[PDB]
Amino acid sequence: MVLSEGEWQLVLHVWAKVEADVAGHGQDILIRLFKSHPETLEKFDRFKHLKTEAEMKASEDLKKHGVTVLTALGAILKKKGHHEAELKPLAQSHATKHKIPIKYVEFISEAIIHVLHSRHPGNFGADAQGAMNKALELFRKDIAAKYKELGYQG
Ligand code: HEM
Repeated sequence: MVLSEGEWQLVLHVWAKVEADVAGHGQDILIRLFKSHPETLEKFDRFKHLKTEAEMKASEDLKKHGVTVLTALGAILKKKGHHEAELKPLAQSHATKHKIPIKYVEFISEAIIHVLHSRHPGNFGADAQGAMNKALELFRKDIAAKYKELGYQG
């Protein structure tokens, strides 16, 4: 797939607002994932033990991991589709070391969309949401293709 420049501008305009508070957004997204799809917490040996939303909110390690996730994602989005080099080591660790199925990448995509809609309603109307969904679909398709090349396709 290919996004148009106008689609990329919608994506990078709301992302610019996200970057005003990377740690806050990172925490909101991971907590939303774990609340909506509890099975995903089981892939994180580091976080597995946390029982409640309050415990998640108070975890400094979970907040640090949120910053890592969004910084990596932001670097990929800023490439506007030219992300083959950035994607390779991410696909390799998530297929081979962490063993993350593509369905769970769909689940975090949903979580990102929910948080942006909640925090940025004026910059995340229907057309901006459609553009962000397309950007995340492009990411998912490319990571799936790399999974298959690597021997997982899970
Ligand atoms: C937007 C999609 C994602 C991005 C950008 C992302 C990015 C990252 C990065 C940069 C790391 C650290 C370096 C590495 O190990 O590759 C990491 C670690 C990890 N990711 Fe992801 N990730 C994504 C989705 C997921 C999903 C959906 C899951 C599981 C449901 C997941 C599970 C893990 C685990 C288990 C680790 C290791 C955590 C630890 O340090 O104990 N990732 N991820």
